[PDB]
Amino acid sequence: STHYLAFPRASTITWGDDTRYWSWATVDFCSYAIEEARLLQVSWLDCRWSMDASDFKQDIWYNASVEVMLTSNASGWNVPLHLEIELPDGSKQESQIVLAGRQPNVWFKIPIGKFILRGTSGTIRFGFYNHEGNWKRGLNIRTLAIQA
Amino acid sequence: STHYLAFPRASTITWGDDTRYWSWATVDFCSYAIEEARLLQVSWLDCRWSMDASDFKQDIWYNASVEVMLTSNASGWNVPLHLEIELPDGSKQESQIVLAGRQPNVWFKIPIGKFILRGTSGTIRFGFYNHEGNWKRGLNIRTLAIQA
Ligand SMILES: [Pt+2]
Ligand SMILES: [Pt+2]
Repeated sequence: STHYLAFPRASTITWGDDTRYWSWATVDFCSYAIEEARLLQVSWLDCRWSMDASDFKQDIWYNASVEVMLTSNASGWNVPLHLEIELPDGSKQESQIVLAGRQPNVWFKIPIGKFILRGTSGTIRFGFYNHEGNWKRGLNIRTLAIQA
Repeated sequence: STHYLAFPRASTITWGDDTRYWSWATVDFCSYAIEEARLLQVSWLDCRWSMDASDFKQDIWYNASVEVMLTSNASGWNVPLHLEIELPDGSKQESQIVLAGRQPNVWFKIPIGKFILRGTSGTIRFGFYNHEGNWKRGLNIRTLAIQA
């Protein structure tokens, strides 16, 4: 079961307001108007949603997922995409995925890890990033999904 | 633009775990598995989502909306449905709507008010309720939508 969807406008995306690096396109999602974040090109890819432990139930396993598409111009996905959940104590769930082997122009969902809240509140960060000196191009971001 | 969708499983719904008063049905929403909350009957209708000011951007006008359906067995909607946003300082946005005049078996969206965050964090409550000694029956709840 899906408890929340968070759209990229709610994310902190480095360069997201820079038109030479990122685009925004309005589109319909099951009657709701959302904006997809479309990466043209960056060296510094960093996309981080912020929600609060208090937004969730305690002692329940949550999984997080981000739905993306590679464009026809997709490139530089040979480097590891770092996946992260940061809990309010600073502890993290850390992962890695290589996108170079994926087919373009189809939505797929990347899992970014599982968490549980024991002992209640504080920021919880949901992100992916790659900071290497190579160009990442042509990733479109639909939504963060949080399940339990 | 829609920043978040919150599904009723994330809400605090009085009697929601009581099978004599409420039902849960799994259904598809633009590829995501959600559970609709279906009210059979209560006298005490109370449905309240909790998110944190920190989940939003400051100095930006947000509107909140809840998508519902009246069933074929819909009843007791002649009383005012109280709509509420409670900010972290305790201040509220308060509204009222009468559902008795609405057609059943079609999704519609109820606006529950607008807010802006000036001076940052704390619980923000999104709810509707009616506590009168009358039976409310046959309301299905899809999702809270938060826009800016
Ligand atoms: Pt992200
Ligand atoms: Pt509600």
